This record gives sequence, structure tokens and C-alpha cells, in this order.
Amino acid sequence: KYSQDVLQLLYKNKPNYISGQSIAESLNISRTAVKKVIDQLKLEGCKIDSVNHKGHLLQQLPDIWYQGIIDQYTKSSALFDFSEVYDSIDSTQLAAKKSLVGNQSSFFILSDEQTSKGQGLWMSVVLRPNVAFSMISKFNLFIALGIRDAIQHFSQDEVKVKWPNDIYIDNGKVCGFLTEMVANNDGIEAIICGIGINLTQQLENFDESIRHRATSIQLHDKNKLDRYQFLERLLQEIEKRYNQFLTLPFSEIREEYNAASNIWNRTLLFTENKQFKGQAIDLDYDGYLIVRDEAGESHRLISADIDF
Repeated sequence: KYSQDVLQLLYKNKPNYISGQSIAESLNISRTAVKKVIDQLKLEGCKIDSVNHKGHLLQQLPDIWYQGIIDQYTKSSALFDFSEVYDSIDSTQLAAKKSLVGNQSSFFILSDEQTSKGQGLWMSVVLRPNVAFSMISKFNLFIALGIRDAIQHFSQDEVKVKWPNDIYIDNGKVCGFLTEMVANNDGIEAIICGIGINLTQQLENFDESIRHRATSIQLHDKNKLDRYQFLERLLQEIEKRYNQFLTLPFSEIREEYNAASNIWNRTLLFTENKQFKGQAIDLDYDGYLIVRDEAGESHRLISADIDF
């Protein structure tokens, strides 16, 4: 809390040094508190340069989520009223669903760990779309492109979408999301989008049973993946695709969605409600997957489980 305010102050002030006294004064705490807090942050892995007569300089954040720096992202955000950041919790979705009750806030929840030391981004986003029930199902289509785009800025390899809720880089799943909705006696109370992304896993950090079809962003980034740089881009794409969702028909992102998909030209296993094999041949204007089975019968699925 002292921790965050100092860190936030430090982050803000980059690339300038600021004195223990300035911090003391800006924050209104004892100069000794600032000393304990500076060492505390370094202890936690913050690379802070401290030089006599000049003060302190945040040089690099570690692989952990800091409330005080995430706050800077949401201050410049039209959409997100705030974020909650946790070290560890069971399910960001459960927490999101609990937090949205009794308010109309838009916000998100991050956790370093959702029960590979901090190699994933677990985030649930709570949104308040005043939309019809007829537009709900297209949300996944818009947001998938947002996630695909953000991840692609960091990957030297082509990032693709697997309908409805997985993101792949080549043959490995790099992201999976889930969208849940909450309604009242009247209509849609909120959307909760749960987003799991593999940030910096090495192949060894995935279980063997799964390794040949998992990947992380870092495996396709020749450069060190900066988790904060990625979060910033991901929130930007999310907000952008959200505004599209509110304003545009799916038909307008349909071709882009098609060009960004890895499900074409191969026989897949489809499971809805239950199972059959065929080829996905189109996404219609309404966001339904058009599928041709091995008995040649065309099917129209709003949501199915596509399994390679």
C-alpha cells in the first residue's frame, strides 16, 4: 500500500530519479518508511537504481502484477473504472462475478496465479453492454480479434483464431477465453470475459501430455516479453474491439475473422449439445459456423466445440 504508492510514483517519474525526500513529501510518510519500502520493492524483484544525491529510478518491473502500476493504465482508460490485482486466487471469474453485484462498474481482475512461477496472464473483464440478447453471441467474435491482435504485436509467427474461444500460434494454443453473462428481471446485467494467456512458458513449463499443442507468447518472441507492455496492448485492443461490438454488425468484421481463422480446409471433430465430423466451410453473417459433415449435410452451429 505504501509499496504501491511509491512504485506508482517511481513509474510515473521515469526516466527521472526522485529523492527519498520527494517521495516522503509527495506521499506524506516518514523518510525511513520510504527507505524500508524501497528495499522491500527491490526485495520483490523491482530493479530500482539508487544513487547518492539523486534518489531512485525504476529500471524494470519483475514478473509480478503490481496494483499501483496497473492503476496508471486504467487512469488513461475510458472503459475500465479500475482494476483489482491479486497475487493468487482460484478463479478471476468467480471474483469478477462477486464484485459486479450492486454496481454498474466496468473493470477487470488480474491474478499472477490462478490455482510455472507467474508465467500466465489470468484476467476477467466485467463489461456493461446495454445490448439486445440478439447481439450477445457476437461478443466472442469481436474480442477474439482483439486478443489475436495484441498477441500478434509480440509474436514473429502468425497468431490465429480457433472458433469460438481459443487463440493459437501455429500448432499451439496460446490463449483460451470464456464469456459469461449475467441478467436480471429486465435484461443483461453484465458480461464477464475470462481470459487465460500463456505469456512466458518454456516448452518444459507445460505438462508433457499437452506440450505438443500448448505454446506461450515468449516462445515466438525473439525479444524478452515485457508483461506490462503486453497487458497495455491487450487492454487497448479489448477496449477497441468492445467499441466495435457495440457499434458494428458482425458482418463488418466477418471477413477479417475468417482470414484470421485456422479452422478451414481440414476435417474436424464437432461437439454440440452431440458429436460429428466435417469441414467448417463458412461463418455466416450472424456468426454461426456453417459446417459440412462427412455425410454431406450442412449444419449451422452458434456454438460448438471444435476439436482438431
